[PDB]
Amino acid sequence: NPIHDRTSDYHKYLKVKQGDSDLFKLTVSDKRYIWYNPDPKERDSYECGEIVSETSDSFTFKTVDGQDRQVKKDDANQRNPIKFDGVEDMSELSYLNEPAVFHNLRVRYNQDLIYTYSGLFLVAVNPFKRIPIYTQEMVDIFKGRRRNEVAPHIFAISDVAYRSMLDDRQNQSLLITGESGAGKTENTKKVIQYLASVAGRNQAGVLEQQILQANPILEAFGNAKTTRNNNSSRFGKFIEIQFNNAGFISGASIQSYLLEKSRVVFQSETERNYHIFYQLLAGATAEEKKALHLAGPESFNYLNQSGCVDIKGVSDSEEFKITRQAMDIVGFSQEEQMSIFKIIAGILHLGNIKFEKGAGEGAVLKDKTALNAASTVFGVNPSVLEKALMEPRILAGRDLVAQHLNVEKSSSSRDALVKALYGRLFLWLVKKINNVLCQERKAYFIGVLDISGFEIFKVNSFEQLCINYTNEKLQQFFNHHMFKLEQEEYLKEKINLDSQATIDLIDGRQPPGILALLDEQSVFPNATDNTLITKLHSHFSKKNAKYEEPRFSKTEFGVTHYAGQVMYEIQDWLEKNKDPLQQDLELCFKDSSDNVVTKLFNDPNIASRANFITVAAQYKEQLASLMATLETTNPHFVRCIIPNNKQLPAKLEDKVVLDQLRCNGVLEGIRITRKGFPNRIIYADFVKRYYLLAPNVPRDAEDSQKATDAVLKHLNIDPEQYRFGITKIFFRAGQLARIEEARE
Ligand SMILES: [Mg+2]
Repeated sequence: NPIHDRTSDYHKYLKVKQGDSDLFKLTVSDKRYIWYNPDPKERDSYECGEIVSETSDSFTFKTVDGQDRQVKKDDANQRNPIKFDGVEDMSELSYLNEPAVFHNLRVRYNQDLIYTYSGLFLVAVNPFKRIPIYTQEMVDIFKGRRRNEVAPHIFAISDVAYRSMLDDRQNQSLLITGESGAGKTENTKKVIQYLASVAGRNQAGVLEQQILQANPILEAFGNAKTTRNNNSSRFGKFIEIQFNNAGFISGASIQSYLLEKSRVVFQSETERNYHIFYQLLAGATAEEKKALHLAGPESFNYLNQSGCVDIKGVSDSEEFKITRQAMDIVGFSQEEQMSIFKIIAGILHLGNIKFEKGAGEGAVLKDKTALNAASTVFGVNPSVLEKALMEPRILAGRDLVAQHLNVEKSSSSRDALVKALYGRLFLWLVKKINNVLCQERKAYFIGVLDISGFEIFKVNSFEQLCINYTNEKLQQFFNHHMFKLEQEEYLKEKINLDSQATIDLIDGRQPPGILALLDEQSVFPNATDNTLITKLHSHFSKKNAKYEEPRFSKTEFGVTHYAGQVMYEIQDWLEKNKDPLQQDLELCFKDSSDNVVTKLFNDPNIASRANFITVAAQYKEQLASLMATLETTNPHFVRCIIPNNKQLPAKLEDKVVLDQLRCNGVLEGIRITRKGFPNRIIYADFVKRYYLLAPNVPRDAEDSQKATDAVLKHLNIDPEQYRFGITKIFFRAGQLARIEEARE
């Protein structure tokens, strides 16, 4: 039992190493410390200052330099006694201030202990290196163990959700959010790997194989290299792991959101297009290439702009194999696989189209090779395509007339065509996969939500508002949930707001919110970004307290989010909301001779949204559904945190980290918690550590509750500082630290 074997890898990688003795005596010391800012030029940079003296109202402590400063007791961030250094649950700390919290996280992280609880949360910090704690062996240790019985681990919360599902006969949810590169997806894959094991139908598994093989498929199409993550997820997802009344995996379903279709036509420097592009180009057989008119990435416009065409220690060729492999296992037919690859190719071809002017103002195609190539793989008619691109027929009321798009207009159209194809192909992929895994007759499920937390970038656009909108709802969801659970707890032992405004500003109907005004402008073909922003400011500037019209910028506005103020840029929102594609383009492709292509343009479930609804309306709608589902589950929350902005191990940056804990609900949670009775200990537990503090008690006593009172009494503790619970002694902030600080 590696849990009891101090030499196992379990101990080594997941636990603070334990010595011989456990005696209270060991950690004894007369020094009392404080957390301070070496200078407010910072604020998250703190240093330990030892209290050299104090007054009835404040503390005097020396700095690192040996400089004596003074602080108000009421403004002091006292340091927890060394015993608390490394605890598995932040809720275990007596002094619960920010620096303290970071400290505990740091201490653990300096031992490569990437996982820590914080009350209801599991906090996970990316190590940025490998930690072999995800073996089958590792899997085996977490089986059926209580949270309190084992080290913190993604496997632990996975086991807890699984058991609750079986014990309560209630669906479950795991929300894993945070910053790009934080490790959401990796953790999400662990969750599934664990479930697949503890609930998979042994012997050897197939359904399970299919399930496992799904991600790989999706990652190839929805993940790309960005400056923040080599394997960034460019879409959000909710994974539903389906179980039967017996607790055996019976299927799964996937819901995808917000795919960055734009990445197909443009990538920042150093970044890469979607993995598959590279996979195909590298892995395709010298024969398939010829049939696909494939060349190197350099020879393609959509792959030769960022300067990066490969990932460090990544074989696109070998990845391709993996990718086809999965396709094979899920069930994609060889034909289907071709068309997909054909779509991939054709897209590349479309991007290699060069529109030229001259003649007049209207676009022309001197060379048609690219066009020919894309038409062949797509299996459409080049002439129709050509026309559809440069001369779409447009309705001017009663008049349906073909226009002569200029180059720019022509090009954007091509781009629109490419993005429509990519996104629909993605949608189709998901649907196919679901057809194979999904069960219309599940008993229970565990859903995993792997999506980014709030996004606060240099530049924030429509997509950011969206994800930011989702996060307001998720955070509100946590808050409500934290409310009920804390209430229960206090009630089982015998003891004793804010997000809607932001949400309403965004999705309200009457008065109309941001999204509603967006939609309204959306009907007007001639509306512009300016008409739009004016409208916005016109309804909220100085009117809505969550809204801010910029001092000078004419294209932005801010919203006060849970995380803080975010400044948004309006450019192209109108276009994003409609996501237009020239009708003739639809017509061209509707006649495709390709079997997959036909589906993308002929299946209303794939070729359209909802007369039809806007992109905003659909986002709202899909978010409501999502929330509805979650509502019906018992949720579990995982906060993946990025130690720094450089993808470096052993480099935990206080400011980077702290800003993440600020925005993700962790510090709030603590603040709230710290205000009541943060520390809640089991009687026996308490006595077992402190018995020697009172001339009365023996380590293991039968009347633990009485024994507790004894010490307390002995120590003459302030009655309002604690609360006798049915099975726990509840302590207010700092109390337990002091007690700890008591002499034997
Ligand atoms: Mg991801």
